[PDB]
Amino acid sequence: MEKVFYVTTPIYYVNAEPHLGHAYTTVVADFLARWHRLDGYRTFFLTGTDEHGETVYRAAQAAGEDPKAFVDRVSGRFKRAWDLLGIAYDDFIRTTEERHKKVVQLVLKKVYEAGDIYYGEYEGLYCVSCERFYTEKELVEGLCPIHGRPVERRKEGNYFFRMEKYRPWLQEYIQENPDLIRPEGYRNEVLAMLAEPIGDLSISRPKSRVPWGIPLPWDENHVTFVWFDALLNYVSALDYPEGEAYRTFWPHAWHLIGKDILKPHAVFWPTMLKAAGIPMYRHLNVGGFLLGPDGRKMSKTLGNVVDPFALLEKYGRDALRYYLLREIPYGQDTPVSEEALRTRYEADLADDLGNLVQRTRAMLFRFAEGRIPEPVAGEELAEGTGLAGRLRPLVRELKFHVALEEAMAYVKALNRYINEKKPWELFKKEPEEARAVLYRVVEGLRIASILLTPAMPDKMAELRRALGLKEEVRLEEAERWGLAEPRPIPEEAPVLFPKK
Ligand SMILES: [Zn+2]
Repeated sequence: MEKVFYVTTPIYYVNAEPHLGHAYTTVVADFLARWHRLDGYRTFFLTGTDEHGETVYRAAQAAGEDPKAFVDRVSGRFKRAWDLLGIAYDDFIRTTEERHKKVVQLVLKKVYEAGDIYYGEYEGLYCVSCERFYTEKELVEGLCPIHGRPVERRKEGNYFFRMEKYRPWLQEYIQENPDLIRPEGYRNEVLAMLAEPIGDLSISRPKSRVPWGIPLPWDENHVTFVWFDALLNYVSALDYPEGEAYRTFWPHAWHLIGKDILKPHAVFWPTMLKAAGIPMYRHLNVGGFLLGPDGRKMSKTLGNVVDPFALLEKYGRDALRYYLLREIPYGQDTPVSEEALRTRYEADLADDLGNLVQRTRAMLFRFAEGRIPEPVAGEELAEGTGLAGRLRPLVRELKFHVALEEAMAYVKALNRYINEKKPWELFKKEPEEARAVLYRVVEGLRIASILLTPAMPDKMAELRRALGLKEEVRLEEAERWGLAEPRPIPEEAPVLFPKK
């Protein structure tokens, strides 16, 4: 009950084709959630889709579909992606949901009534012929993209949130809570962002331009624009006001994001929470870019894209997940490639794990009648029971790669052990000792398989089935020696990680 874990991924643009970036962030959240459930934490893992706005509406019109029907359909790509990646989220929040819309308006009203929202007029570029505003980006050589004529500077009104007002509080809060933003380098970048005025935040757009969105409670002619809509998913899914989920999980909120949305999460979101009278989140965990094989930012035209679904299809979900968690120090820009995945797949998995299980099964049939032998003390291998205590802080400090490295180091120790003891040689004069060695290798594997479960839950369950071990496990089970019972192993079993 005291052990509570709450983790969120950003909600993604609903019509985006899911790619490596979405996959990575969601996979890391999944690992964290599965790890905490395994360690007895009452946990809630949230993910979702950002469904309102001008862009999606443009998309729906182009598709000749009703906005609601369009997002109902395209939000399915993310749900399928998560199915493919084996993501066990507890809830999938869609901003079109009434439960979300109610919270957005409720918080808008609170912040408005607290005196933090005003109607301001900030000149913009306007084309009289189109009778519409245009951002600098949409102009063609500073001219209307339609009429090829100049545009005039007109003032447009929008509602703004007094964000600058909360800058001093945010600076102080970060100073007093140094582990709030992690990795540390991102904390420093945020403090640098806060070194100067941050201005106020545009939070709405007239409905005449953006009809697809949540109207402002005090002005139906304006719709909530991005920030107060999307960001609130983190509390709306918890039935925020007085829902039990909110009272229970919000005090432990961990948000995982890509560094691409650092400012909205480290600057905007905190001031919004402060103004709304909502407690600050516990941690903002910032991931880096997954660069292409060439060390450059991933992009279709550079031709350096790595497709997680194609990789997943070829090597399987578990191998991909393991690769992403092991190879990348969370927060640090890192190049990825099929070649690096393949390397990890053939050595760490097929060899250190697969071959060892294959060898162990063959040896159990030859020297132990096809059953796990009678339990015996672990001796040098008993140390494996202390690994969970070492990985707990590594995992919670976002050092997934180090945690996986230590779990795999033990697996390598199991290999070295069996290769040094040579049960097959010991069997002649000392059959009992040969059986003792094999027991230590199977019990060691049971332990390692538990530690690795959050990364490869399916393959680790498969590994346990291959050795006749109980499939369903708990992290604490990896902390005691001698749990593998002397039972029959399946007479046949597939190679855990077949050649590709
Ligand atoms: Zn025009």
